[PDB]
Amino acid sequence: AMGFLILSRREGEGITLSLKADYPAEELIRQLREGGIRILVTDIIGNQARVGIEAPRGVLIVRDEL
Amino acid sequence: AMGFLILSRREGEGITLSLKADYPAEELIRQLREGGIRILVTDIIGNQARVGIEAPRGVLIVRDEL
Repeated sequence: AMGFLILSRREGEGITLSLKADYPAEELIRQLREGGIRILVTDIIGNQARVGIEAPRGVLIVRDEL
Repeated sequence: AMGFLILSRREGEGITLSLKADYPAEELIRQLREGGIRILVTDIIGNQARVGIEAPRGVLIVRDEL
């Protein structure tokens, strides 16, 4: 969609996607209907996988470490 | 959340997440607020990364090949 993030992940490491409290309801739905959420494996380097996530601004992307 | 899928992905290979037409609006929002979407790198084997996706039933998970 709009926002962009690439992060390295190893085995057992993960990401959680959620909705922002501040944005309204119906507009996130429509975004997610128009622009989907795109997940991409860009490179694999050794024990590290680099994962791209492209999602609308209303979506919060959070590494599981937190 | 509820649904579960693990798929192998190599460099440049990706996945698109969207909302199902058939499910209503407000209940998917709440799911995505209660159960988020969980993305996990389970194993890295060579040129292949295995990616787990855990999401509510209202979310459609689609390999980019299609």
